Amino acid sequence: MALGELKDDDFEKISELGAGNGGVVFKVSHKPSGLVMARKLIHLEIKPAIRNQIIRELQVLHECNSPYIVGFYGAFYSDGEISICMEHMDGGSLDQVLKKAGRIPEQILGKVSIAVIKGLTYLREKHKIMHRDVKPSNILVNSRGEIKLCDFGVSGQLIDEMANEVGTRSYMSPERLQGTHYSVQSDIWSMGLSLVEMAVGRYPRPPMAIFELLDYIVNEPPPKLPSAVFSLEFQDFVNKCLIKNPAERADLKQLMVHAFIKRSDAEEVDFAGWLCSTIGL
Ligand SMILES: Nc1ncnc2c1ncn2[C@@H]1O[C@H](COP(=O)(O)OP(=O)(O)CP(=O)(O)O)[C@@H](O)[C@H]1O
Ligand SMILES: O=C(c1ccc(F)c(F)c1Nc1ccc(I)cc1F)N1CC(O)C1
Ligand SMILES: [Mg+2]
Repeated sequence: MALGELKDDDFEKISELGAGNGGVVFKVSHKPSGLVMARKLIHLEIKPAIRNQIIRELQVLHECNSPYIVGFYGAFYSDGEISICMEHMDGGSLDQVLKKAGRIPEQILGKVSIAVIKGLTYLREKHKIMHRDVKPSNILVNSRGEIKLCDFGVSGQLIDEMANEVGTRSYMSPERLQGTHYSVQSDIWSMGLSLVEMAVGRYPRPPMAIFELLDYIVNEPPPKLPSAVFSLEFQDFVNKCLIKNPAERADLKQLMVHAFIKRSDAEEVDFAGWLCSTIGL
């Protein structure tokens, strides 16, 4: 193979890159090849049959090649925790970026829009993967102004074995909330929701108890942007991503050529630099 077989004797932790509900992420060295990677250890107790079925379902990641999807290196199981070795993005994810920034300005968000539309499009068309948890922490950035997606649901079983240990319940679309089977129209919703978040610099809904929220999302109408201070186009984009009825939501084709996308393509945004400025890179 490109990498052969991976065993965690070869890795030497370099720093901690962050962590969250389901584990921890280290920057690591792959001593025998030189490769710097990000290592993601997911603790799962499961019947071996079914962990090898996962460590193999993941090999599909090797045929994910796009400048908009984080790059894969392999996955091995070790003493309890399935490991996913992936490309290291020296700029953490937009969630860390939001913390430092406060808000992320519209123009930077149209570039992220492009990156997401396109990166979801790759996965949809080249591989029939729906993302499944599009949120700021799942969109990553590097000092080269690249913006890649990760933590999409490649492995049917990893998905299954994860639906018992609860999600970003908060980023789920209303239909998905009312029980519907995940559809792409849900990825879109969660994208929009993310953009609004990063635009406003906080979860865009009035603060309530978790259970109230879930019905709040099902019952009340969707977030919208403050309308004084964002282009009418942006407002439309987000809006179109956020129509509650999933049959009227805009889709990836219809989005790819929206006013706000086209305007953003044309635009010259030194995101790379903005970034190093913002988080001190
Ligand atoms: N390939 C990568 N390169 C650099 N940093 C990464 C990375 N993958 C993950 N990280 C960092 O570690 C953090 C932890 O990510 P992880 O997926 O473990 O939790 P999360 O931040 O997605 C939220 P949750 O745990 O609620 O889903 C990420 O926000 C990111 O900053
Ligand atoms: O880690 C996952 C996850 C879930 C299902 C699956 F199939 C995966 F491969 C996952 N991890 C994962 C996917 C692609 C890359 I490039 C790197 C990765 F680490 N999360 C879903 C939550 O949003 C967190
Ligand atoms: Mg994640």
